Amino acid sequence: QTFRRLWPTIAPFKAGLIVAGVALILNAASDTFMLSLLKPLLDDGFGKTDRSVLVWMPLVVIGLMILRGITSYVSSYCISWVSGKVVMTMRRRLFGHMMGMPVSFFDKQSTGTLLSRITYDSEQVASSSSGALITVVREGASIIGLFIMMFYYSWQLSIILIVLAPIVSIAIRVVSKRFRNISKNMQNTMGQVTTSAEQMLKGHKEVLIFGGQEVETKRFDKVSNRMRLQGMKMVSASSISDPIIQLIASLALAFVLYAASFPSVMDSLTAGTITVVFSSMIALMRPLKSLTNVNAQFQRGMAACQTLFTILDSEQEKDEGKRVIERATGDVEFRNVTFTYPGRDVPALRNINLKIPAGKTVALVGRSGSGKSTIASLITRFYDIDEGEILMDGHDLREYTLASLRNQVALVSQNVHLFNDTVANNIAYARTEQYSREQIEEAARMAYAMDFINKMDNGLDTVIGENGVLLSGGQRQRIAIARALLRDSPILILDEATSALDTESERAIQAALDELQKNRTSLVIAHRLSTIEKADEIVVVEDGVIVERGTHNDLLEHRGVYAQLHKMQF
Amino acid sequence: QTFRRLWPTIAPFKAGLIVAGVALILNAASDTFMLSLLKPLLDDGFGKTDRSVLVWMPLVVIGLMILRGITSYVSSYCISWVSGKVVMTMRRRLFGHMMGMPVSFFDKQSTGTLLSRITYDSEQVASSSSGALITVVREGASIIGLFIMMFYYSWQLSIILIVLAPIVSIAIRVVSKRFRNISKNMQNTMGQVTTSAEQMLKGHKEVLIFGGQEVETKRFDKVSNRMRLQGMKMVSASSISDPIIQLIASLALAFVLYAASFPSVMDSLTAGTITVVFSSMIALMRPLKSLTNVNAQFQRGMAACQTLFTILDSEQEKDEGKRVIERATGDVEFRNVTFTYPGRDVPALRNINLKIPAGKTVALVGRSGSGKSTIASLITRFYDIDEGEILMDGHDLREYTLASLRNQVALVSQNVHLFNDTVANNIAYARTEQYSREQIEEAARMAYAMDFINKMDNGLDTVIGENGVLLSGGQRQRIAIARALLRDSPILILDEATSALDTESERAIQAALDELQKNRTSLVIAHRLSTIEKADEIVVVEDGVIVERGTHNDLLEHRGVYAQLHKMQF
Repeated sequence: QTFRRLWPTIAPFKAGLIVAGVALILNAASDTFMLSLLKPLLDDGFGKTDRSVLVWMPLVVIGLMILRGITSYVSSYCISWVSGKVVMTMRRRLFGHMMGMPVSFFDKQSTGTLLSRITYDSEQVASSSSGALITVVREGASIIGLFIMMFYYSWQLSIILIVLAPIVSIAIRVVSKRFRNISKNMQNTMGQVTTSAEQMLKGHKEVLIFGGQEVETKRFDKVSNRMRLQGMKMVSASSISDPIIQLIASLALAFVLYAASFPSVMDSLTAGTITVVFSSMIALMRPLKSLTNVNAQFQRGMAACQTLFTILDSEQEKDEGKRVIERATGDVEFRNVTFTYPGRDVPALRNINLKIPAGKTVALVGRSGSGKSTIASLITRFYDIDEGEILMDGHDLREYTLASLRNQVALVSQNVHLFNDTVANNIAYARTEQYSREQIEEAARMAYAMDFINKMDNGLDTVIGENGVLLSGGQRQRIAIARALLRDSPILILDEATSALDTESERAIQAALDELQKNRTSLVIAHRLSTIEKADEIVVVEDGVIVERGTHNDLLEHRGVYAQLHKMQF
Repeated sequence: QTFRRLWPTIAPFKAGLIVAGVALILNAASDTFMLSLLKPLLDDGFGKTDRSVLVWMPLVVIGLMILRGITSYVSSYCISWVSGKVVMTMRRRLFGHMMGMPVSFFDKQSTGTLLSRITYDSEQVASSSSGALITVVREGASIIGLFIMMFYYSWQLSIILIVLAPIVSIAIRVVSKRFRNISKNMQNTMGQVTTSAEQMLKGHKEVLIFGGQEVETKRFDKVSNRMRLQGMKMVSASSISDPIIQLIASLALAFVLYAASFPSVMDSLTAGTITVVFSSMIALMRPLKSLTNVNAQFQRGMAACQTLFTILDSEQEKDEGKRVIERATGDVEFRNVTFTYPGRDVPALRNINLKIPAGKTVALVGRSGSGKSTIASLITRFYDIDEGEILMDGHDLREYTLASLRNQVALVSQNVHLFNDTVANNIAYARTEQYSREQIEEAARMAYAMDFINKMDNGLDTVIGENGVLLSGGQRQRIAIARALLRDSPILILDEATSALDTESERAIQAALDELQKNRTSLVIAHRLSTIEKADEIVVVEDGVIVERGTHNDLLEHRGVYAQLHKMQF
C-alpha cells in the first residue's frame, strides 16, 4: 500500500534488506537440502547398504544445519539493522514534528499516549513489516524449493500436490476470513462489557456512599458472565482454526496416498522418494499456514504506520511572516481577545483587553480555576488567537516572529522540568553559548540557588542524576529564575502559589524578581497574599471577559471587578 | 508455589482439567501413531509392495488426524471452561475486596490501571497457567510416546537418544538462562532510556519558550541511537537463541547416525524403522523447547497471581461495630479533626472543631485545593479518623459503623456516575423495595428532573445509551437531587458550584434546591457567586483548621481566617 511513503525511509538502507533475502533464501534452501538427504539415506543408503554414504549424512547434516544457523544469525542481525534504522528515522521525524506541533497534541492527547505511540507503533511497524518480508521470503525459499525437490523425484506426486495446493490454501483463506469476521464483530460487545465494568469500578465511590454493594456484586456477576461467555466463544471459534485446517489439509495426504497406488502400480517410486515427498508436504504445511497471516501482518503494520503518518501529517504551528523582534520591548496589551482552551463548551476568555506597561507587576486575581496561567500561556501564544491582538509595544501578534518572540519571554512556574544534564547546562538551554561559564555559574550562585549549587554534589558543576534527583519545587523555581538572570528576557513573568516558604529562599527570589521587572512588566499566579502585596501592584482576572487594563494603580480608582476581588470572588 | 493459595478456586472444576488431560494425552497418542504408521508404508508397503496396506493406511491417516482435531476441539473448549470459570471467580473476589479498598486505595492506582489489572491479570493468570498444563501434559506425553515408539523399533537408537536428550535439555536451559540474564539487565537500562525520552517529551512548553528545538533534536537523536542499539543487542541475543540449540540437536542427529553405522555393522534396522527414528527425534524437538519455557511459564502467571492476591491481601476498610445510627436528623459536628487525603502527598487539615447543628445550612468556600468536598466526603469517613472525631448527635463517628451512616447521608455532587438500568431505578441503587414507582417517578419529576425525564425516550421508565448516562452534567445533578428526594435521608449534604451551568438549567436546579432544602441540613461546594447566598447563609475556610464555619451568623462570628477570607479573600 503505502510502502511508498516508507520506501525513502528505507531506501538508503535497502542494501541491508537485500542481504537478508539472500541468506534468507539460503536459509530455507538449507531446509530443503536437509530433507533431500533422505533420498540417499533410505533407498540409496540402506537399500544398497553402502556404509559409505552413512559417513556423508552425519557431516553434511551438521554442516547444513550450521548453515541454517549462520543464516538465521545474519538474517536476524541484518533485519535488525534495517528495523532499527527505520525506527530511528521514524522516531526522528516524529520527534521533530512533535516539537513542531502546537500544544494541541499535548492538550488533546496525553504524554503517555504519545510515548506509547512512538515506541510501540514505530517498533511495531518495523517488527511487523520485517517479519512480513521474513515469512514471505522464507516461504519463497521453502515452497518453491520443495516443489523442485518433488520435481526431480517424481513429476506425478508433484503434479498432484500442485493441483491440490489451491484447495488447501483456499480452505485456509476461507476459515481465516470466517473467523476474522467472528473475531471482528465481537470487539464491539467486547469493549461494551469491558467499559461497563470500567464505569462500575469508577463509580464504586458513589456506590459505597449509597450502599449498593449487594447490587453491584450481582451486576459484576452478570457482566462477568457476559465476559466469560465472550471469551468462550472467542477461544472456541478461533481454536477451531487448526483442526479444520489440518483436517482438510490431511485430506491432501490422503489423495496422494490414495493415488499413490497407480504410480506404484506404475512402480514410479522407491521408499526414500516417498518419504521425501510426504516430509516435504508437511514442511510445506508450515509456511502455507504462514502466508495468509503474512498478508494479515502487512495489514497490522501498515495500519499502525498510517496512524504514525497521520501523526506526522498533522500540521505544525502555522506562521505567516512576522520578523520584527529584539530583546527590549517593554509593554504588552490585549485587545478584544478570545480563546478556547476546551473544545467549545466553556469559553476560556473573551474580548480580553489588558495593558501591562513596563514595570507593572501583576498578580492573577479573578476567576479561581479559569486557568489564569492561560493568559501567560497566551502571551506565549501557545494557542491561536481566536480574536483580538497582543499589541506588544505597538506591533500586533503577527508582526512577531515566533522565534524571537518566545525567546523574549520568561516564565518561572511552580513546576519546572529539566533534562538529565549538568544542571548548569540545563540552565543553559539557550545554546550554552553567548553566556559564558562565569556568567552562567556566577549569576546562578548570585541567583540564590547557592545551597542548591555549591553545597550539592560536585558544587560548581553539580550534575543531575535521574533528572534533578530530588530537587524541590523551590529548587527548580530558583534554577529557572537563575535562567532568567542568564537569559534576561525583555519581559519577565513567573508563577508562584502557596506551595512552600523558606524565608531566605523566596525573599532573595522576589528580590531577584524585582531586579528582573526593573522597568519591566511581570505576571505571577496569585494565591499567596505575600506574593500579592510584597510587590507593588495587583490586577483583576475578569472571569472570562477581561476588558480591564491595569493593576491596583489602574483598577483601584475605577472600582471595577475589585468588588468581587474584595468580597465575592477573591 | 502459590498454587496452595489458588487450587481451591479451581477445585470444584477439577473434572474439567481432567478431561483436558485425557484429551491431550490422546493428542500425543495421535502424533505418535501417525509417526508409527510411517513404518508399514516404508518397510511393508513399498518394500514388500503390498497395495493392501497402501489402501488401509491412508484412511488411518484421515482418522487419526480427525482424532487430533476432535481432541483439540474438546481440549480447547474444556480449558476454556476452566479458564473462564477461574477468571470469573477471581474477578469476583477481586470485585469484592475491590469494593473494600478506601477511596484513596481506589486512587492509589488509576481506575484504568485497576481495570487493566482485573481484565489482563485475570486472563493472563488463566491463559498462562492453563497453557502451562497444556504444554506439560501434551509435550510430556509426546516424549513418552516417541520413546515407546523407538522401543518397538530399536533398543539401540532409543538408548542413545536417552543418553543424549539430557544434554540437549542442558544446552537449552543454559542458553535460556544466559539470555534471560541479558534480557533482565537490558530491561533495566531499557526502562532508563525510554523514560528518559518520556521526560524529554513531557516538557515541551518549557522548550518552546526557551527555543531549543535544536537541543531536543540532538538529545532525541542520541537517546534514540541508544534505543536502536539496545534493540540491536536484545534481538541479536534472543535470535542467537535458536541456532545454537538447533546446532546441538544437529550434533545429536549426527552421533545418532554414527551409532547407526555401528549397528549397521550389526545390520540393525530396516528402512521404515530408520525413517521413524529421526522423524520421531524431530517430533521430540518441538516439545523440549516447549518444556523448558514451560518451567518458565508458571512464573509469569504465578507472578501476576501474586499481584492479584496482594490486591486481595489489602485490608478492607476498618469498622467499629458501634452502629446505633439514627435514620433521623442527628447533629453533625467536627471536633479536633486533623486528617490527610493522600498517604502524605499534600498536607490537608488540622484541628477541625466545626459544628453544624440540625438544619444549619453551610457553604464551602476558601482554599481552592483544600478538598472542601473531602471534608464532606470524610463525614462519610472516606478515610479513617486520623485524629479528632465528629460528634454525630452526641456520638462520635468512631461510635458507629459505616453501613447506615453512609446510607443516612446524601451528597448531590456535580458529577454523579449513573448505571446501566432502567434509569428510573437508577435513582434507587440501594433497595428498590416497595418504593412506589408513583413516588419514585413523581418525586423525580417533582424534583425538577421533569425538564428531561418527561422528554426522555419511553417517557417514565427511560433508559439511554452508555448505561443510560447519556444525560449531561445538568441532568446528572438534576437526577441526583431526585435521588436525594427518593431516599429522603433526613441528613442532607449536597455539592453544587453554580459557577458553571446554563442559565435556565440553573433556574431549574435552584428551584429544585428550594423544593428540597425544607428545614434540612445543607453543605455546598461554593465555587459559586450568586446561589451561595440564595440560602442566606454563606461561610468559608482555608488553612485546614475548621473551628469556625456554618451559617451567615457563624460567618459573622469567625473573626479569624474565615471572616478575613469572606471580607478580603473570598
